[PDB]
Amino acid sequence: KSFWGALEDPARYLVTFIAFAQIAAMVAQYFSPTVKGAVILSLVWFLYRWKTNVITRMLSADREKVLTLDKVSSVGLFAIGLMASAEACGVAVQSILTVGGVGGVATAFAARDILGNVLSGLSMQFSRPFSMGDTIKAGSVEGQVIEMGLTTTSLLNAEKFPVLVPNSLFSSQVIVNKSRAQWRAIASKIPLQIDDLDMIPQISNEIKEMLRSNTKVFLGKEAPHCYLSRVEKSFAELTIGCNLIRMGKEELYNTQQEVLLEAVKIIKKHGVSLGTT
Amino acid sequence: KSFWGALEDPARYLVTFIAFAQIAAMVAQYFSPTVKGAVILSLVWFLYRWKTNVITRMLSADREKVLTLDKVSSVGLFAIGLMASAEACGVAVQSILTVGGVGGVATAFAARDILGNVLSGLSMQFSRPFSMGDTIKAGSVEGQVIEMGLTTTSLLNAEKFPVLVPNSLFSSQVIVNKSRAQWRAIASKIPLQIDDLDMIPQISNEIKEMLRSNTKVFLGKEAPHCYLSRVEKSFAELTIGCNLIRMGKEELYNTQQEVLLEAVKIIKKHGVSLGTT
Amino acid sequence: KSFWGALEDPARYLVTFIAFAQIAAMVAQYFSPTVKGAVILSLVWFLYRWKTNVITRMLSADREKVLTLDKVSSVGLFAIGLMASAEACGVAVQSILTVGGVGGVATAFAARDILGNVLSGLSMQFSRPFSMGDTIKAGSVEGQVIEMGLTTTSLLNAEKFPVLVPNSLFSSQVIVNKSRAQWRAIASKIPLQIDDLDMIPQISNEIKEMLRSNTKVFLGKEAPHCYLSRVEKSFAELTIGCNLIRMGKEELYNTQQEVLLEAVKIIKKHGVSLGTT
Amino acid sequence: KSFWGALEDPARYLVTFIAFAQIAAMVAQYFSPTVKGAVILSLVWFLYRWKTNVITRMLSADREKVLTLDKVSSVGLFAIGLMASAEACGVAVQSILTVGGVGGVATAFAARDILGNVLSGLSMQFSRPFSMGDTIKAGSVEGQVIEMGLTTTSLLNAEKFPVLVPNSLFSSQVIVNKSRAQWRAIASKIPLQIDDLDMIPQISNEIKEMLRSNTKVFLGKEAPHCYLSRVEKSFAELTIGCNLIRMGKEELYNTQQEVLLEAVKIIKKHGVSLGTT
Amino acid sequence: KSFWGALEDPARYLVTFIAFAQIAAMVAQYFSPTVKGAVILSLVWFLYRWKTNVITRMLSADREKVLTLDKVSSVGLFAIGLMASAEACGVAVQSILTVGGVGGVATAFAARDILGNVLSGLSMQFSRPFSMGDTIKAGSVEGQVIEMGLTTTSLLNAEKFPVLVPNSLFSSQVIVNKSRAQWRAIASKIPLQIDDLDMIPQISNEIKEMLRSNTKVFLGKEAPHCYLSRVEKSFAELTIGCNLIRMGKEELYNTQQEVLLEAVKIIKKHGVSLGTT
Amino acid sequence: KSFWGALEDPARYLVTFIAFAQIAAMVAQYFSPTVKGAVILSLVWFLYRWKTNVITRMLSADREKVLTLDKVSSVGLFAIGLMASAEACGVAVQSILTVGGVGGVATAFAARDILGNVLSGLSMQFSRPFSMGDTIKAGSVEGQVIEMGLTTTSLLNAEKFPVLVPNSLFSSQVIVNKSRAQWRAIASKIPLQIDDLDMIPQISNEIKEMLRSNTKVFLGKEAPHCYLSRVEKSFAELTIGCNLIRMGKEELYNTQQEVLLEAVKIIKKHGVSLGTT
Amino acid sequence: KSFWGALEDPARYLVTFIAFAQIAAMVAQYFSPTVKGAVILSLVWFLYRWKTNVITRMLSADREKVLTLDKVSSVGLFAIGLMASAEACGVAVQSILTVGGVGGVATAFAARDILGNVLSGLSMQFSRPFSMGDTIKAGSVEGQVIEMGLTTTSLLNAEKFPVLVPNSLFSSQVIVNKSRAQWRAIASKIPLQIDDLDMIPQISNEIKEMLRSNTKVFLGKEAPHCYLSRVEKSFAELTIGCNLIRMGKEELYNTQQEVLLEAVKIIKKHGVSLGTT
Repeated sequence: KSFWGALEDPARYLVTFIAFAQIAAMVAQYFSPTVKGAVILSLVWFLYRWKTNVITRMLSADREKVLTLDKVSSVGLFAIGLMASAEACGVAVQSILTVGGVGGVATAFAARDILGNVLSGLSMQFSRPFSMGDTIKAGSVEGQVIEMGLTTTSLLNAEKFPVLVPNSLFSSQVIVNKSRAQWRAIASKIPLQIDDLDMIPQISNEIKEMLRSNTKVFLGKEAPHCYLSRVEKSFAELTIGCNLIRMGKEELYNTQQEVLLEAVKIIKKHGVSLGTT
Repeated sequence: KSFWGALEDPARYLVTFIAFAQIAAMVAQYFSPTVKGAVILSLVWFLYRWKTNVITRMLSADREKVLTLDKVSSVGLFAIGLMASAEACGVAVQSILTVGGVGGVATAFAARDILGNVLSGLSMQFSRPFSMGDTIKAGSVEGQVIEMGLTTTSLLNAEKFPVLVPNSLFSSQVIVNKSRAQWRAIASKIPLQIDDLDMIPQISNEIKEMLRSNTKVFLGKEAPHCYLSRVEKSFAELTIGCNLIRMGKEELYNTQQEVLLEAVKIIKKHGVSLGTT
Repeated sequence: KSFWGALEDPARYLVTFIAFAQIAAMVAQYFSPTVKGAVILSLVWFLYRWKTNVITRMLSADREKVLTLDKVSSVGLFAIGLMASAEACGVAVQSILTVGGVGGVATAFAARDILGNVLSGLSMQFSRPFSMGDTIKAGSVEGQVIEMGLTTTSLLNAEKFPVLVPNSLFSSQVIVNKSRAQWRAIASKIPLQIDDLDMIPQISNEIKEMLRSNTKVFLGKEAPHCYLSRVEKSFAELTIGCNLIRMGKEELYNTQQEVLLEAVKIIKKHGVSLGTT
Repeated sequence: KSFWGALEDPARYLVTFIAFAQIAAMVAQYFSPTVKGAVILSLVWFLYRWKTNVITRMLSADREKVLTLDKVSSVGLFAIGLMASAEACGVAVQSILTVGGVGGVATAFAARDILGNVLSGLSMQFSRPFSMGDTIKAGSVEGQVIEMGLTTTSLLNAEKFPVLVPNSLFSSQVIVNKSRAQWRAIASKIPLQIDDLDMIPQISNEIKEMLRSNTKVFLGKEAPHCYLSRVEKSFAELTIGCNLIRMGKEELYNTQQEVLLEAVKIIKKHGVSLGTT
Repeated sequence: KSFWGALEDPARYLVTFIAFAQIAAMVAQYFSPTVKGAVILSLVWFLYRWKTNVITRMLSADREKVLTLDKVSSVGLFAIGLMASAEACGVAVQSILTVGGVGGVATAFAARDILGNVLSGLSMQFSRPFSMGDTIKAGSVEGQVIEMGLTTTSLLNAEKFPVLVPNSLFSSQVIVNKSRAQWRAIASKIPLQIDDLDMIPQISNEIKEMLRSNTKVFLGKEAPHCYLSRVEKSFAELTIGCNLIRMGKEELYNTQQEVLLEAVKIIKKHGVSLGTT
Repeated sequence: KSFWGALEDPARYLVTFIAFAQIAAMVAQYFSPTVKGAVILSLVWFLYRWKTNVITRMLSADREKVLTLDKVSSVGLFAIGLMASAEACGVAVQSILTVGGVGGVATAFAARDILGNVLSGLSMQFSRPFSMGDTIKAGSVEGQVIEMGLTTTSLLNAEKFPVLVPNSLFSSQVIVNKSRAQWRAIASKIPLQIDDLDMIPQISNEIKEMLRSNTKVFLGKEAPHCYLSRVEKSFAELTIGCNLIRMGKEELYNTQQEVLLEAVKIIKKHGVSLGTT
Repeated sequence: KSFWGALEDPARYLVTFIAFAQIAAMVAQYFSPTVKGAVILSLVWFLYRWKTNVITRMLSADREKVLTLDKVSSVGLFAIGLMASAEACGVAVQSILTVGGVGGVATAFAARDILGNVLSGLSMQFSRPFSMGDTIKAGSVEGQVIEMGLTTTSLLNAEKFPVLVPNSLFSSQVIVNKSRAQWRAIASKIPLQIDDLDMIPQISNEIKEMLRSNTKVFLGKEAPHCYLSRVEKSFAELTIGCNLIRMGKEELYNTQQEVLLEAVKIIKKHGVSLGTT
């Protein structure tokens, strides 16, 4: 019915058997082998009793999970009981133990991925690299964290599909956390159709002035830049960039578009025109 | 005929032999080695009897499977019986045990893929990452789940061919579940042949208005966007995008086409024309 | 001459020697070491006798195979006999056993590919992923199965060359079975030179009607689609697709060509013309 | 309450039990097995007492970390206590020890990444390859170091997102330290539309003169170069380059732009014009 | 001088020593350790004698090979003799045996490639995937087999250079045998500049007729095909293909050229012209 | 204070204890276990004393290094002392030894990279593949050697940044030494716009003459070449090349430019003009 | 001074000590442990004496090599002596032996690359795949062999730089030997601007005639070919090829150029002109 009976029955059988053997030998002397064999077999029987009670208790309340647990536990208990009984009796100890050891190492390397996922889930439970809702990028996958488990994490990627990442990928690869950034950084390239480069400095400086006179820029770390990155026949390329304050994602788009339009306005104000890549 | 006879014949032979040896020694004292050897050899004979009964019982009802099982089980039983008998007799114990151990580890690493498939099938039976009929994408393969087994999963890919994925690929790679998405997300890029960028804001805003005034859009998480992503000589690129409600797959196509046509209509309404990439 | 003589010569020599030793000790007491040494050496001699009889029997009927088997078996038997004799005598047991164990693990990892091929051949004999004549695609190779063995499969690829695939590639990679598909799926893209997109809906719908009014289409799972996938200056791209009934391979080509010609006919009927990618 | 009580309670119980057993045997002689069993069980109980005191002491002041530590430590202590008690009693020693050993090697290979990160963090604590604030580039990631830990380093990449690099990547890959450079090096390519190559030497020399007559160049290691790297119909390519003094990052951009404009000025002074790649 | 002397010198020394020790102990009793030590040391001396005789016999007839064999065999014999003598004497048995075991496993993993080549050479000696003269393609290499060895195969590649392929590449990769094909297969693509697609069927059918009315085609497996694979503005692409009888390599070229010219003739007969990709 | 006291305190305690036990047993006989336990515990205490003296001596003169060494050494000493004391007492020997062994192999595989770097640093100390100042190229990195250590080498790459290469990369990859070359080799390709190829020989020969009549060419190994590598409509490509004497890096550039200009001069002298790729 | 003294000092000390102990026990009986300890410690001292003599002898004649050898040998000897002395005394045998074994396997896997290089150098000393001066191509590297060692080979690549290839790359990869070819093979492609393909056969045949009437062609294996590989609007591509006799490298260039010019001459003789790819 419970653990109490599942113990009491084998315990009373074992005490009965050892008390029988004691007065079977007192009034040919292999008390130790038989007593150890009885202890091993009774303990195996008690473990079987407890296992059946528990997964019968679990099915008296997620059901094929209970059947899989029952089958796997019966396999494991049969293996352990066979090894321990062959060692208690003394018949073919090293042979059966070697078989069991090579089976154990087969199973232990075959299960390196499940164990990796579990151990990496725990390691992530210690050094939290992200939290629920953060937009992360792990190797090839990227999206919003929607579930954190012990063997897998669940993301929502750019097409808004739920992705399932095994937790052993967060220990061997770098993790980008797009939700903990305190300032953003934009950079673009504008092509110019220009032959009189004598006004590439002026334009450049003016643009930088515009980027410092713009709200939503961050002048704390790096200054806005706009330099000539390559030249060619009636062609030039300006590389613009700046840092922006911590903003949303529609405001980032609006600021990018606004900076680009103001830059092209400054460029066309000096009589220059855009080039063709 | 059954397990009962397959046991009683060796059990009665063993009891006969040990009862013979007892009164062969009472009225030179190696009772333990001979008795352990008899137990080992009788147990091997009983296992052979039971194996033959079972795969003769299985062939008295998927036939080359039974022959393969018979051959593999005979190989394994010969190995185990040789090891155990050499250990019971005492002749070249460690030599034969070392040979058997290196053979076991050869077989145990050679079989890492079959064991990986089985263990990953069980792990998937616990944490179900998909179900029958779901459209998944696992690494390089993608399609509709049509069969779930213990060592392989079966998909139907985009050309409508049945693919057979070993289950050890669902533990080391990310799984995208296209059938559990609750809203979709579309994004496109429109090129414009424009020289007066002074109307890129207006157009943009108008398009966004259109995407919010459209049924089948999802305004719960992110707002529709339409920003200028790159500019060039008489050329510009608008990046449009939005989220859509949970819809089928022909309605997704229809909505994409409709959004694209309405956007081009708004663009041409402002006197702008499409560009050429 | 046979197994009978190959056994009764060493068996009679061993019985003679142990009967000699018994009355050599009865009328200095190392009966056990000498008897175990005699058993080991006689058993090694009997195994040599049986091996020579068998591969002499095999060469009295595929000949360099027999010579290779003879050489490999003599190597293995020399190794096993040396280990067992050094353990029976008692001279340098652990040294020679360690040498033999490191040689065994060298050979057991050096042979991981042959063992992988054999074990994967058996695993495929259980869960048959294809049969003789099927057109499969395994990773980088594809063709018609023309032979199925235990360590290799033989295909006929697209250039009609016989390919030899090691069977350990069918356990770590996905297998596409092009011969078990129950319906096909075609998809194409048509470019249009169009400036009045006001007739992209009509055309689209008409094409879909054509794909549903065509025999050899499969309306069981997905509906035919034809949507606008990208637009550009006097340019548009229609993505067409449908499912087809289970057909041959020349009928699939004919149906593709027919669908393409009918689609272009519908397109040109509305005054539109094809574009240039 | 503390370690003192957590020790004295089991120590006094053990001393009581061994003093009982001594006069239980003096006035059947298995003093050693029972005494060793009592020592093992008392030590396991004391370790449990100390563990509960410590992680109860830690929760009487970063809380789910304490719960995870408690669970992991209870798992480990149960494993160790089971092994040691089965070895003290003598029941199924080698079986349980083999099970525990294969479980230990499973866990020890499953945890190769966490251990790699920790050991590489220590190795980096010895041979410091960078410090806080340095701009490093490790394999595929690059940015400013913002945090240095034992199992992970934190960077700020080019988009100004915090990246989390596992410390086992700094032992197998090269690390570029962009903050310890003492002089910079610029190099560019200018295309020329030229048919009279008889003035490619002159131009070249003049440009080099310009690069040596420029402040912010470093003439300590290598001389400025400007050579003809490829020629073609009315086309040529000059490869320019030099070293610059240790400067900031906006001054590097300004110097690049200035050198490029001066070079194009020299080129156009000789009647040559820029070409088109 | 020979094996006879190399044995009867150590054998007579050993018999002399054991006969001395027997009457040294009969008229302090460590007969077994000294006798086993004498047997081990005499056997090591005999092995040294035999090794020197053999590689002196081999150098009395490919010479640096003999010197390398001598050095390697002396290294191995020193290792084995040191282990066995330390185990016979009894001084630091487990220490020296552990050193020797870790050295053996170092050497056994360092030599995984040589052993792989040898074992794969034997496996290829059983399942012959090609023979001398066959044109094979193994992974990245392709050419005519000009030599087959035990650790390497020799090919002649397309530039007519001798390539040396390690035999462990024929067990992990697929092998294409270009010399066992029984029929060939050609396929080509012809671009057409056509606006009236109303004659794409006719042309197609005619071409197929031409491919069936041609000798050197194989109508046993698949029928000749010619279908429209893609269309575009005044552009179309016909995909032609067929099987050819088993022919040489200059006849294959001639047949390809002939089929291509006849197809273009049929195409231009219908007033169509070739297009431009 | 020193090693002398750190030894003579535990040595005198141990001698006192064994002299006590001797006359505690002479006037119940477990002299060996208690004496071995005392030796082990005294030796552990002495090692602790010596460790504390040394890293207190090192901190009485590169400080966090000393703290890390102290912590790591205390961890290691606790592990070793626990193992040795549990083995001396006799309580749970095999259990604790198995735990320690699996921990040791965990740490020994987790530290394969640090050990690889150290062993490869030593191997490089024997077979010196470069020296300080040499310009090397190792796999993906290239630059001037600026520091050679035991676990890492330091380079200065093309952008003049200090790179830190782990020394385990110089044992698995090829190393190019750009500072030990004794002659250089240049090769270029010139396109020609030519329709009368009847003067491609002449030009070619003339160019070769020019390359042999030029100082700074090396006529010791290979002769200068200039051949026609591909032809096309009014287009041809000449592939030129030669060896140059051992020269600097600005002279190599000057020689390349000079050879290119002289070749184009010879080409235009024959009425040919350059083509357009 | 030499090996003689380095042996006769420890040998005389050991004989003195055992002769002392014998009459210390004759007129408490632990002769075996003390004698084995004395033998082990004397042997360790003798090995230290011999090591110091040898590397003092080597430094009395490539010097930092001797210091590295001295340090490494002292480390190894300390390890071996500690293990053997702890095993002779009997204090913490299995603990120290386990520590030493895990250290040995750490070092034995950390040194897999050095051992691979050495073993592959020996394997190459047996099956010589090239000799000094041969032009080989191993994987990604190619050049002339300029030095052959035991752990590395030295090449001279195409830029005439000395490359250093680890010898473990010649066992896992294919080796192309450009210096053992007996005939060469050239192949080229000529584009034609042709609309009347009725003269593609004639031209083709004529070209082949030219390739058979040319000296320096090899008509032993394959016949010269020239076939039409692809056609297009006013465009065709002829694929030419042949085998050439064993020639140098400037004669190969001359023959290529000559064949190309003669082919273009034949092509233009038939009124055809070259096309434009």
